[PDB]
Amino acid sequence: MRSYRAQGPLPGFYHYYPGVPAVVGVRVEERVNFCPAVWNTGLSADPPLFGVSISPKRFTHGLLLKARRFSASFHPFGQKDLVHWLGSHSGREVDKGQAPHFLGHTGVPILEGAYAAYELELLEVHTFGDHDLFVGRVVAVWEEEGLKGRPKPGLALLYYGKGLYGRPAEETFAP
Amino acid sequence: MRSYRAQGPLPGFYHYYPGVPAVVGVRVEERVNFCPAVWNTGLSADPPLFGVSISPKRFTHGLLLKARRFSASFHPFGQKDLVHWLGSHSGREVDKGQAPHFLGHTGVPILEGAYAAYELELLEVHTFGDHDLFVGRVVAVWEEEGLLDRPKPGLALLYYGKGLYGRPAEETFAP
Ligand SMILES: Cc1cc2nc3c(=O)[nH]c(=O)nc-3n(C[C@H](O)[C@H](O)[C@H](O)COP(=O)(O)O)c2cc1C
Ligand SMILES: Cc1cc2nc3c(=O)[nH]c(=O)nc-3n(C[C@H](O)[C@H](O)[C@H](O)COP(=O)(O)O)c2cc1C
Ligand SMILES: O=Cc1ccc(O)cc1
Ligand SMILES: O=Cc1ccc(O)cc1
Repeated sequence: MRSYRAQGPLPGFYHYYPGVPAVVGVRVEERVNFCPAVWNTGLSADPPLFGVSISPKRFTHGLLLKARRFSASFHPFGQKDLVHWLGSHSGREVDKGQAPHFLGHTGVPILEGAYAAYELELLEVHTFGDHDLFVGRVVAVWEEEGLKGRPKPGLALLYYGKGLYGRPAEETFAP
Repeated sequence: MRSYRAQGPLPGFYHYYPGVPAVVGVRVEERVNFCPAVWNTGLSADPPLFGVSISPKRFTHGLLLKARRFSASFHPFGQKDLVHWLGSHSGREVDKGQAPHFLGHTGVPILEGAYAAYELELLEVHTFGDHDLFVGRVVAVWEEEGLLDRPKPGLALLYYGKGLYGRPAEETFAP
């Protein structure tokens, strides 16, 4: 097995991909923005907490800090092009609010088409190097019925990094 | 789309699955332990930071706090049974150190068969509800050149939650 010591940022930091990119929707007054975050993870079951790692360079970062509420939405492979688009333009230059969406119970914007989504209340923000982790408490749940709560076979959009997307294979295995 | 408000822990917390389970390797003196963690994510590129979220209930948790160093290793679909096994028994009841493995540059144990692994130095630990986030700085990188392009198409092990695994589909897309 090849190895090297770290001397700075890695030539590629993709060894732990693919991952589901969570689409993070945030609204400040009338302005709605979305951006994908593949750096995301469950953080607690009881109580239910979920985190997104967001660069202070994103227009979304400042919006999270103002609103202190957001959505995290999980989309099917069929929306790879829209997801990539949201991840390739900034709300500083284009109105991503025109992407079809709806407002949740807490007034957070949820991108239409997802198989599931959380409404979150921001609890803490932690700086770790060049991104801040936004830790949200799940206060509502959206679920597209028909897709134990686990998303259906081959449905989930996967991101591999550097503009490359996939989906899970249809076959599953339960040891 | 169905929705409900959260009233406690969710009926299932799998909406954001599947993900890659990181195998978390830890060594304290002579004792070596391994624990899968599907709550994992990148947290910074420069410097390179990687996080794993670990219940205080895992044997591994105490070992991390003593060692303050650890491996995170990423395994091909072929090692699904062994990954699951490491995830369904405790170092309190079996010597998981008998799993074939090697010691890296910093002394952390790395589970053999990985297509990639990181040696990490523990930087910070944060409590979020019922798990602690271990934030490590990547100080060395292992790569199985033959198994990577990232894992090569369909290689990656995916966990969907509650004993159900998969792998990515071979076909990818880059718009
Ligand atoms: C699939 C995908 C995953 C992404 N994940 C993240 C992430 O976890 N963190 C982040 O800061 N940016 C991430 N990005 C970059 C943002 O999505 C991108 O910079 C976006 O255009 C920012 O929009 P904004 O400036 O309107 O907030 C990702 C992009 C893509 C395509
Ligand atoms: C696929 C998979 C992913 C897992 N992810 C996590 C995780 O992110 N956090 C956690 O605390 N436990 C997780 N677990 C549970 C531990 O892997 C499991 O409790 C293991 O028995 C702990 O071993 P230990 O007591 O020796 O540390 C996971 C288990 C499996 C099978
Ligand atoms: O996976 C892609 C990615 C892009 C920007 C980030 O800030 C983090 C991850
Ligand atoms: O997805 C499985 C899982 C198990 C235990 C955890 O603590 C977190 C996730």
